[PDB]
Amino acid sequence: VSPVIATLLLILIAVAAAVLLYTWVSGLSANVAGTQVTGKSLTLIQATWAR
Amino acid sequence: VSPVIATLLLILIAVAAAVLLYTWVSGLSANVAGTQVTGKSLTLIQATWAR
Repeated sequence: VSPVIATLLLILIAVAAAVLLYTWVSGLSANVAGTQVTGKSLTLIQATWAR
Repeated sequence: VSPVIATLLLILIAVAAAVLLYTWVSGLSANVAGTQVTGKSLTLIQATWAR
């Protein structure tokens, strides 16, 4: 009755690993920060200097 | 359990190559020299000659 018991334990193992892959994949996603785009250059109201 | 292990190694591979594309693209940019525009023609103060 060896084959019958062997097959059962193998089925359970592969199911558990697949579900674990899902959690890891989805957690991996939506895990990217990125950047902001600086606005257009600031208009120059004045440039001057003093002592 | 073949599919489960196969998929994992494939995910990692594609992620690594994408990040490498980014470094190469950004390094490629801002890598253009260009030119200067020579000023307006120089005014002629004098034209002359001697022996």
